Amino acid sequence: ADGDGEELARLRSVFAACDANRSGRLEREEFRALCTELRVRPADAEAVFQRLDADRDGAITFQEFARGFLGSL
Amino acid sequence: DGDGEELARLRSVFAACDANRSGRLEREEFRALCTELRVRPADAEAVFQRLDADRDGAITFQEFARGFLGSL
Ligand SMILES: [Ca+2]
Ligand SMILES: [Ca+2]
Ligand SMILES: [Ca+2]
Ligand SMILES: [Ca+2]
Repeated sequence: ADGDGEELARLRSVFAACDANRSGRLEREEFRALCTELRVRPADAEAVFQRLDADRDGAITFQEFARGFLGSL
Repeated sequence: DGDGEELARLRSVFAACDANRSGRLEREEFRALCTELRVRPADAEAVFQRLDADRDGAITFQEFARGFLGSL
């Protein structure tokens, strides 16, 4: 219980820190921009983004982000 | 403040990824987070190798943020 609770808190913390524009989603441009700051190349950034953006609308919701963890409960 | 706020963001991302509170992103905990996010293991390992510049199996904050820190 507490372990899963902590992991959800952890995922939200990562998501929120990534979400520089405070939209509640990870838009493509801000995701790319962070990857670039971390020196990850655009093809890798896009590979990871296209994967997370399940519905291909150009922004990763927290549902999409934590799909794997939430589906595992 | 713009830069200071970016540093805080990078520090927050890093802290959240360091689940075992080692001060570093060990390959194991890094990969496990990527597995959790449903990221393909080859994409995960590529991003880990990119960050782990000295190739010791753990990402320091100096390594993680070297692009930001060195552009200051
Ligand atoms: Ca956003
Ligand atoms: Ca989406
Ligand atoms: Ca660690
Ligand atoms: Ca290292």
